[PDB]
Amino acid sequence: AQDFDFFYFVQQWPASYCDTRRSCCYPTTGKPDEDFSIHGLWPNYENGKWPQNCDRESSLDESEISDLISTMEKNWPSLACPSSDGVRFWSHEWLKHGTCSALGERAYFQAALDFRKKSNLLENLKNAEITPRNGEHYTLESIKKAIEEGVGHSPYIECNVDTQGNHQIYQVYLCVDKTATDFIDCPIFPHGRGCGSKIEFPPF
Ligand SMILES: O=c1ccn([C@@H]2O[C@H](CO)[C@@H](O)[C@H]2OP(=O)(O)O)c(=O)[nH]1
Repeated sequence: AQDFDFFYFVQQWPASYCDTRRSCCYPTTGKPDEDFSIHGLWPNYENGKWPQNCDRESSLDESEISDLISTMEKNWPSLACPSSDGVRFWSHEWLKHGTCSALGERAYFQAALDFRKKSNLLENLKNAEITPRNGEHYTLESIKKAIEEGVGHSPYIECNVDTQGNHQIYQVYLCVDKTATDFIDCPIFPHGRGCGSKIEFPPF
C-alpha cells in the first residue's frame, strides 16, 4: 500500500440519475429503493489528487462477498445501461478505488455498506422535514445542516439538472478516515458549483 490521506464516501440519489437527459436502466433486480445508494468509497489525497488502479492484477472475486451481493444489489446498484446485476460496477470501483484503500476486498465493501447505514441520509433529512417531492422546494442550507446534525460532519452536495431544468441533489460526499474507522471532517471538498440556494429532492 502507498497510503493516502482520507476517503471520500460518495452516495447518490437514484432518482436524480434517472430523471435527466441521459439513459438510466434499472438493475436486474428491478427498480431500486427510494433511498440513497452507494456510488463508491474513494481513497484520496489532501492535495486534491488521488491514487487509482493500484493493483491492475487484482480482479473482483465475488465469492468473497457472496453473502453481501443481495444487499449490494439494493444499496449499491448500477443505474447504467443496459440493465445489469451491478457486478461490473462493483468490479470497476474495486479495481479503481478498492485496490488503493489498503482494505481487503470484503472489508472494502462492508465498510461502504456500514457507512451508508451510519450516515442514514434519508432519515436524517426526514427528521428535518425534508422529503422527496418535485420542484426546487428545499434550501441547500437546510439539507446540508440536516445531514450535518445526523452525521456530526458537514457533507458536500453535488447537484445536476433534470429534464425540466430543475437543479436537484445528485450526490452527497462525506469523508472517512484512512483506517475506515469513522467519519471525519473533510480536509478538502470537490470544486463543483451546480447547487443553487434552492434545489429539488425528486421522488421515485
Ligand atoms: O475525487 C475524485 C473525483 C472523481 N472521481 C471519479 O470521476 C467522476 C467525476 O464525475 C466520478 O463519477 C468518479 O468516478 P469513478 O471513480 O467512480 O469510477 C474519482 O475517482 N475521485
